[PDB]
Amino acid sequence: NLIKQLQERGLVAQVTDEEALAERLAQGPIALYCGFDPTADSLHLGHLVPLLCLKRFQQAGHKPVAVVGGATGLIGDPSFKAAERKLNTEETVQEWVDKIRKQVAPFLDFDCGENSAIAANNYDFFGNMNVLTFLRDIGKHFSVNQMINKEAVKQRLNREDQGISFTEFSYNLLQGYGFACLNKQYGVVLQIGGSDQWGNITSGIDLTRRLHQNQVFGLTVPLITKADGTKFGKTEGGAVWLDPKKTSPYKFYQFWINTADADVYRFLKFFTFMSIEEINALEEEDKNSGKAPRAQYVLAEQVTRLVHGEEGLQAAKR
Amino acid sequence: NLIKQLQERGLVAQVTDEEALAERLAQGPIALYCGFDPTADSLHLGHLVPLLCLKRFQQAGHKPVAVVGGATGLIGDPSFKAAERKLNTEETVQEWVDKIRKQVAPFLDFDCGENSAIAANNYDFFGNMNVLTFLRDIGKHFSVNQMINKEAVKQRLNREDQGISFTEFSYNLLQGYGFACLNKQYGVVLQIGGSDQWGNITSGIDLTRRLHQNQVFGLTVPLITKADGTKFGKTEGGAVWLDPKKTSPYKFYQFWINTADADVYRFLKFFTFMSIEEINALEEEDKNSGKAPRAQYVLAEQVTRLVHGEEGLQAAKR
Ligand SMILES: N[C@@H](Cc1ccc(OS(=O)(=O)O)cc1)C(=O)O
Ligand SMILES: N[C@@H](Cc1ccc(OS(=O)(=O)O)cc1)C(=O)O
Ligand code: NA
Ligand code: NA
Ligand code: NA
Ligand code: NA
Repeated sequence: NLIKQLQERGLVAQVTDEEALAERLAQGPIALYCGFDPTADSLHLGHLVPLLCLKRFQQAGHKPVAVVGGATGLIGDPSFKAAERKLNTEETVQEWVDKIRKQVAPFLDFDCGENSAIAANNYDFFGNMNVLTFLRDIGKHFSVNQMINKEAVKQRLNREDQGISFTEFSYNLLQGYGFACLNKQYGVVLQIGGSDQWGNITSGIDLTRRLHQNQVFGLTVPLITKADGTKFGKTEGGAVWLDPKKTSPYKFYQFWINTADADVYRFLKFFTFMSIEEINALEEEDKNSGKAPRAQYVLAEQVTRLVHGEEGLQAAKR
Repeated sequence: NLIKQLQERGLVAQVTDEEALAERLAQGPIALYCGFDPTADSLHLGHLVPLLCLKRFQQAGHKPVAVVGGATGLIGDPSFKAAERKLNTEETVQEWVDKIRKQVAPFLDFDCGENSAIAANNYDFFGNMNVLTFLRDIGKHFSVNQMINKEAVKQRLNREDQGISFTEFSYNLLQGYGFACLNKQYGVVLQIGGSDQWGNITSGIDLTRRLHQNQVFGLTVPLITKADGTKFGKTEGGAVWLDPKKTSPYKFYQFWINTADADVYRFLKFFTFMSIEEINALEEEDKNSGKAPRAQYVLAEQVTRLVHGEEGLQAAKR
């Protein structure tokens, strides 16, 4: 039972219909997806858990689809953000799309038969779409009354000076239509993402039902939190990037070594492919050894090799 | 003084900046406009006051633009409407545009040189506009906080069974953008409409300042009411259409004959080109004649010939 195996790692925040999805996974291979927006020229550790979950699903014989947000990255996801995102130029967004497309590739298998990974660009869903087609064919299905109650944007709708553009208010419709398109064109039945994406995923489930009368599912992975409540995934006052030109393999490895004892066994479950039994045995050995814990060393080795391969790991340890 | 003379006839509900507009009108001819949506294959009495005001401005030496809503008729204006409207198909709206254009034409002079009327179709503003272009270049200028506080829609935002689609919520941006386009393409500085259009007009004034840094203006004409408080422009629970195949010249004429004494002298001011002093002298006549009022007769004769021509007036009396 794949959902139960992910639950043992703490990797399931919410599922739209856990029993129906478990029955669907049990029937054999499905196609699933996760989206990644070009907000920078690199993904960071906030993208890593869902990216590794695509690989976990592919290991269980499902077909992962990585969607790069050519269209959505021109709009900006307001979900649980206090302030409007910078509107980037088309030329800048296109350059970041290509960089992010190359970055996701190593995490998935593009050559393993029927469940080979697919990469898609949601620009394909909107590049030929007239404004009037969007507002009518998609917009008619969205209740503004329901949109203003989505937890993801509620904080933006108190004060006008802390408010939201029509631009970012529309984002929910774009990711909603993206699910309907991936279902109709690619046979995708599951979207995963961080818990912040719950409301964008359920809009897609509801819109796919409205447009196509196909039944699809949502599953969210936790936002990564530390026992001490400080922000996860910052190094010397900036993001931990997956790009070694942005965060050196050395700085990446040192980030993992510096993990708190309270966080390290959870982080092994989130960020590595070590079995639950290996992680549980490491916890016990660290508890009943008397020496300083080695969990941090293992985590730094495992994740550094995953993101930067043996070459990056030797560069970090040189 | 034009605004002053319109006020004498009861034809001015609100002006956005009366002093700055009266100054512009005194300098020389301006271009102004009023929009009509293809909600049906005909205009009705709810359209007649805005249309006659377009005519009054032209007679005063200004250049009227009659905009038919080729794009906006595909979306639907929610302003002060209790309920979401039905969508029409593109092929139907196309047909209805051509019918409304033909209905509006006779009211304006397309053959008087400088101040010749223009027929415009807002489809041209959106026909080649991609959804992402709209959301970015127009949508970034709109605060959802300000939009949900517009009087025209705020009462659709209490309960979802009385709610509003993203489609109709978007209408205000399309009309806003229409003003900006007409400003840049034709030098239009004034939009007139029914009092229901105030918020649609002010979004176009604001958007025009943001896009073009030009000051433009709005003037609303009253929604016509009966002194008895009942709905104006309904005969037998239906609309009074300007199309003689929908509302016969006879029924149209009888609608005016059956005008309340408390409405007739006010309606002579709204709907005819008689002097105030002539209408006042007619009021005097009906006051102290002993006989039946002549005013409802004069109103029926004048408005039937204005709307249906001599042929219509002859058909009304048979
Ligand atoms: N909103 C996500 C990014 C994202 C991008 C594209 C997606 O694909 S679509 O086909 O559903 O649009 C989905 C999610 C974030 O901000 O992380
Ligand atoms: N909303 C108006 C109709 C309308 C139609 C077109 C207009 O032109 S535009 O260029 O501003 O779009 C303006 C107003 C009604 O419901 O009567
Ligand atoms: Na299962
Ligand atoms: Na944005
Ligand atoms: Na509508
Ligand atoms: Na308003």
